[PDB]
Amino acid sequence: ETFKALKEYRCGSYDECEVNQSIYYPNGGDARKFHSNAKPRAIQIIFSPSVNVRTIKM
Amino acid sequence: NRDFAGREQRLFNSEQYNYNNSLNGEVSVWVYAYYSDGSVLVINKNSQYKVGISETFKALKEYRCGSYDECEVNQSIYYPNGGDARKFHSNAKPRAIQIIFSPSVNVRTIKMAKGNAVSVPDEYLQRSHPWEATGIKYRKIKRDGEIVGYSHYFELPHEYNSISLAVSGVHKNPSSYNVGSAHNVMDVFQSCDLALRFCNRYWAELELVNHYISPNAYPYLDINNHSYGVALSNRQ
Amino acid sequence: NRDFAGREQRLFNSEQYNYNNSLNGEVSVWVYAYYSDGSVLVINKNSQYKVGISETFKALKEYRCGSYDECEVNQSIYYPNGGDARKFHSNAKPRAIQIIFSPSVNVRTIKMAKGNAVSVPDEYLQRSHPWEATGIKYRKIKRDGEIVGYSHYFELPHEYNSISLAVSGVHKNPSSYNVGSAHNVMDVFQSCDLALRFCNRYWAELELVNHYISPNAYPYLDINNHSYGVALSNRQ
Amino acid sequence: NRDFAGREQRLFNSEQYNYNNSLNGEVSVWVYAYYSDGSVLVINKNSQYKVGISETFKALKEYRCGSYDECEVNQSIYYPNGGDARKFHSNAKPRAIQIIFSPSVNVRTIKMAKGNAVSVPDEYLQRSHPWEATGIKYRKIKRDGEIVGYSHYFELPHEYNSISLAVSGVHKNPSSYNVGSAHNVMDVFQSCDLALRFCNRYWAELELVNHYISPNAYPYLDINNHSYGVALSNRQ
Repeated sequence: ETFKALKEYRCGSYDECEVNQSIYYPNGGDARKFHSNAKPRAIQIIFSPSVNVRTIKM
Repeated sequence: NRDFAGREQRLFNSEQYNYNNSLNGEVSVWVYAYYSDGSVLVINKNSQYKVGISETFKALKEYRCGSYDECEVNQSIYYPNGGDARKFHSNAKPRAIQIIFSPSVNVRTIKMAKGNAVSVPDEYLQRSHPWEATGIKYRKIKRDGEIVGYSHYFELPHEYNSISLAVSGVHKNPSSYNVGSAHNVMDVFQSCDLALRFCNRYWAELELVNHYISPNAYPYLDINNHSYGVALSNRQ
Repeated sequence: NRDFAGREQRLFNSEQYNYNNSLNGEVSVWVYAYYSDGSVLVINKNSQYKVGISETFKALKEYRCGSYDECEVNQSIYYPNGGDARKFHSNAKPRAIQIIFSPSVNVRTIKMAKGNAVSVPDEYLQRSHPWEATGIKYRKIKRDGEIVGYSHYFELPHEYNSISLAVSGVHKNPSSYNVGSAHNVMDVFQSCDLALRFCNRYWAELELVNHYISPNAYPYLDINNHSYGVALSNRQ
Repeated sequence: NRDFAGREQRLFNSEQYNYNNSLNGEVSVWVYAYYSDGSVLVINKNSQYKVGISETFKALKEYRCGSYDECEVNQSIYYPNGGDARKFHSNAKPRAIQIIFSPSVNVRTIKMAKGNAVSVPDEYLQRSHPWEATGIKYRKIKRDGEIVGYSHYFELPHEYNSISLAVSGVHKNPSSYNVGSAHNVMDVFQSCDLALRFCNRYWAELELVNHYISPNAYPYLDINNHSYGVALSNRQ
């Protein structure tokens, strides 16, 4: 997944487009906020027990 | 001793320091509320004799000038499962509070009523003292060796940290003249009407420092523990 | 007399009753405004020493979180035929008011200024006493033989019942220590800053009872004349 | 020969050049689509062993973050007079494409399937070879005598230039170790999952150069035929 694809989207934007521009390059965007709450705070990766753990790559 | 420009600059600054600390001067309080989006709400009150601020749970939540779901969030914060909200944690809730007093406060007079979300200081009204005297927790904001303000900082990092908040302080008065004695009590009543209030939301702490704290020679302590303000006593 | 769990439960409850009634405790007021849609607005204030609430005509009208015509309604209520409204009776006007005080109030201190829609207590300022002492009209809200609160209920069933409203009460004080004497008057001034306020609109009286009154051990008297609250003095 | 800062800087840069070109390093492709409003869409993919990009006709059209007529435009591009569109030429269609590969590609492995708007490489499926080997058309993007990338630029200036597009290249491998031999084929399958993709639309080529190409040390060839990138082999 891309940076943009991991951000929160609530089914049913302009400012968050600019947030992305300002995250790709410092001061690259014209955003109305310091920290976007749509950014993930954490990630958990889970594999099934059928994986071989020594093959996992990230 | 013939550098009169020098002597007068030092006196001009010292007079400012001392006037603020006189019974004729201001006492000021600020409440900063910090939101997860990095914005900061500031409420300020400036008055003679005594000063304070009191806000509801709802009034401390983030509002971006220029709702239905956040109404329901409030219902669900007043009573568990009382609302029909489409979210677990509202990002409009403050994550932290800083209370700052001017150096003209007497720290031993500071009082705070940090209530729950239905504005009860301590679980139930029947067992609530209406305030706590929190002065011992205030840190000195210092610049150049001078106390420029007093700060109390607290996080609300837990889901259950849903608060109403009032704070109050009395202007210092090392004299034995009681400003609330019969001779002047009507002046203190008038001071309640004369107090000026200010509130505004800054997009970032940088903007708060640059455009609110610094231009007005106010004291501040930032998230990095850095002190801001201007030292005036016996200083050029 | 060796059932210490029993003795301690009774003391815990009695201490709550007595603390609230001490000069260290809260005095509280609530104003309920009832609308024709069956919703209820509540305004609460909790403070030491004394407490009150003051609202404009406009502030008491129903507002459903999440206007042009209702602005004009106000113009037409301030002066007959002063507005260009598209309706005879606004359903946002309250149909009734109930004022409730905590049992820590002294009923003889209660004062009410029920003004007209331009906030004049009695027709013209020049002939207005600024309040009426209405304590004699307050009914005791009782549970289990204990006074848990005091209620004054009045309907506004007529088209001409368009009001502004303020109410005030003083915490009981059977001692001869005047809490507003010079020794403590600055504490009463601070109490004005420290008072916590709450306001919210409930969809129905059921929801008000279930989610506002009951969880907080507040007193209430419903439209059916049924009393709610919790008796604590010498009780398990 | 005792300027070790000098020797180490040259080695640091050379190691970067050589690592990228190793079987352990990245191979990267970019597709730039140029619109008549001067904006540029970039799609990038970075992977080990091999890399490519495949997009539909619809996916290459301009989209400005923050439709009905453009849906109909698509219908009228899939089949003549198939749509009910309110315009002759959609300005959302790209006017030109540039494909850039990293210098770690082997140019003789590059393949492109430039289809029609219904995603057929050559008029009808039945007579289509699924790709063309276009490496001979790629120009060397050079800085300071070093190949920093490879570019294929083509205009779509005609009304009938309505395309779907895929491009693919293999990381250079001058060894006789086949990275797709049985010993490592599962690693190449994993590389398909591990490839990272990026896409964004820049308002102007200036902004693309300033904020996308330059900060990331990527290669680029602008509309004026000027080369960008960073030469690293044996260089300080």
